[PDB]
Amino acid sequence: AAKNAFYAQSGGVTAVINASAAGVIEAARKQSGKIGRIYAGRNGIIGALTEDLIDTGQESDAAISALRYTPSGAFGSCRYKNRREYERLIEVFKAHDIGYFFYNGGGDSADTCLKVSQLSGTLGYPIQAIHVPKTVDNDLPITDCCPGFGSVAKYIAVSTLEASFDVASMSATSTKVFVLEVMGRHAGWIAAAGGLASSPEREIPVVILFPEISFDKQKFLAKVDSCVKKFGYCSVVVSEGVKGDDGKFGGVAPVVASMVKEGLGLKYHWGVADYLQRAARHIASKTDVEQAYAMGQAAVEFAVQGHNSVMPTIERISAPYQWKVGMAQLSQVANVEKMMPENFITEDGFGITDLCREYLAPLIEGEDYPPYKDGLPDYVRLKNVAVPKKLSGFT
Amino acid sequence: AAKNAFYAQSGGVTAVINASAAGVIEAARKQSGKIGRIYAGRNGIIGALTEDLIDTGQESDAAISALRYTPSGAFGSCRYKNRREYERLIEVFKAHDIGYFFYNGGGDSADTCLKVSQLSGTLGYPIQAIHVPKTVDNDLPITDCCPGFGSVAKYIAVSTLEASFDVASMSATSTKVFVLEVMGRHAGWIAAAGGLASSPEREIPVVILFPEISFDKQKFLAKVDSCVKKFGYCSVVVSEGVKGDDGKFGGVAPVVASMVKEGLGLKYHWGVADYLQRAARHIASKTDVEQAYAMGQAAVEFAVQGHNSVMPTIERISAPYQWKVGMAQLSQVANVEKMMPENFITEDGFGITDLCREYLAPLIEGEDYPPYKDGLPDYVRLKNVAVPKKLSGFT
Ligand SMILES: [Br-]
Repeated sequence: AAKNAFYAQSGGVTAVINASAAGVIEAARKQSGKIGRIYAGRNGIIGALTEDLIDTGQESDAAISALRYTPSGAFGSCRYKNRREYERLIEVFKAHDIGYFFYNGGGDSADTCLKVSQLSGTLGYPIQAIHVPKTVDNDLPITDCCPGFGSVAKYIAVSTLEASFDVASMSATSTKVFVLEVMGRHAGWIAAAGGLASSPEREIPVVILFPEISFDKQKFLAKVDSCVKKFGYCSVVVSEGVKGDDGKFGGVAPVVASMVKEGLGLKYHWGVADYLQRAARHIASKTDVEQAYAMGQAAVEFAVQGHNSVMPTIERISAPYQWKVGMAQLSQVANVEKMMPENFITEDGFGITDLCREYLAPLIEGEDYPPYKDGLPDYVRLKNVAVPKKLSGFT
Repeated sequence: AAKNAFYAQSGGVTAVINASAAGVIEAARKQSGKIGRIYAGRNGIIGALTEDLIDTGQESDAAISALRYTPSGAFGSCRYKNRREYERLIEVFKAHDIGYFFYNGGGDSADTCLKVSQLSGTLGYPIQAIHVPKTVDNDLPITDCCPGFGSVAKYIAVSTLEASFDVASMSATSTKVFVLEVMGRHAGWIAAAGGLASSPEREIPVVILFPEISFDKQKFLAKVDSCVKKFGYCSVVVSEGVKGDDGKFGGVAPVVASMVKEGLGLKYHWGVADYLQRAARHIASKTDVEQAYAMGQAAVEFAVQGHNSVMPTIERISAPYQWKVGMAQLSQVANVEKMMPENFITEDGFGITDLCREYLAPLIEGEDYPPYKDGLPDYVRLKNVAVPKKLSGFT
């Protein structure tokens, strides 16, 4: 048998990870003959371990399609990254005749698929494990970009643009500096998106604090001051993972704001987007949405073609911007991240270069708005009907 | 001939105040014979004092029309509240034959507008003063609602909803509480918007901390705990003006978050919208945008009708929802705040009642998206041609 499929989400969720789920599920449903029942892990991989499976077959076609415009993880997710655990996974998949494992997550998920695939054969129950890319941090290697990043980038760009229009109108006699804290503990891709608020036809002062750059309060204040002098105001985009001469600097926005007041005496305003930036399906990138769905669909097609231990990718064929689906071996993804290029950050280290803009800009192109009802996005909530347990409990 | 008009934006800006500006300008242009030239003060009333006027007559029709989908104050705003200042305004208005004064702002602006009349009348200078309503706080009396609020409410409801979908999917083994800090120092209308994220078809735990309700940590933690037990997670919307016993409570989000980890040991996440909530034209309320424009158009119609010391209002005539333009006396608006009614808040003081929902829901109805270019809203920046000075300086 081994014709059933298992899909699970891992790590932090995004605004379009459900689009990837729809790609996987709709592609799998069109199969049948190859793929039997489609199960999902409640709350992720942990659902697999505790045998809390969801029968996605009980969701209507309309409900699955609605996943394409619904934020976060419709089946739940977790940050659970063990011989006993791996063996338990195989036992559960075996009990439910699962021969396919579609794991939708970041870098760590890639390694899991690799281990699941290799241990399954060793235990006499081979499973095709396919990694479906996801990460708002945009740190996966090989692929041109990661599903979820384009939408966060669009949100950050739009938000930075709007906050800049606001502070600008008030800068004459009131607030002159706005500080926005964004995600990106180690990578600066998110922060970089803030630079998109500025254009050649409409230049806007956007001082970016990247995690990759060592924070220099002196250079920073100097930059802000020069901006306030030239434009009358200044917007600051700061990553949560910025570190100074030491390490780390609880918000990072309140702290940066105080430095500006303390060293320049300028009135300020600050905000922390936190979860809003990664769940902003109301202003998602159409390009990102299409790519997220594509990756899910391709995972299934690759599995049916007989591939194993691979990850579909986004290949930038041309810059108009054109992309196609590619395929990477997980041995090339396991570990090794996509660090932000040094030539993507300006000489002063507070902005993005034209090279960076050329890369980022196409990723936020287009708007894909969810339908509305009574003033709000009509987001879907799946029935997520539980699957009867077959094994004894797991701790 | 005292036929020119003066328009100025005052106080904190909103996402649709430019919609009101457009209503005034396009309405004023169809006049002529009654109104000569339409000048705007650069940076509000300050512009009138330093004789830094803008001739909107030199703005293209396309740009004025674009104001309808552009956030913040396109002419710049300010927070400016002796006989010398009045004598200066009169000199400036006289020098430019200004007989109409349109002041677009909130409660404080209403008072300024009142003083520009009651005093200019006894001073013998024919000038009609008309207040154009604006305030994201929704605290102006008489009018059913204020231009700017509907859009902030839509933004808060959408954000709370998206943040709730996010926390819910991670709640199993991770973050269980999300705290969002919103605006509103004395009125809880903003915070109330958070309650629209939930409904009968899809109940969502949203504990709202209003400025009108005295904070009781014990009652709060109890409410949260009960939510986490029933749903598995909880969302908290807290106004920046919430006060406990000694009135108070680096912002309120981190503070409230701490109380949850302390008294309940629940993993949390928090954000602070700040400017984002009042410049979010990318997700403004269509109803709000139409009312904002209607108020600007009505102000001009009133001026041409010979009215003085008045403010156009929105009158709810039915609920489906139907409204019309009304006329209120500034003397009844000046220094009066429309706080949240006691019956709009639930018994435990942590939610909104059905009466509140009946009032709020219609205000966030409809989506009015601005046009986009290169992934971002194509917001307009007016040319704002200066008017050559005719008088001596003023400090
Ligand atoms: Br009158």
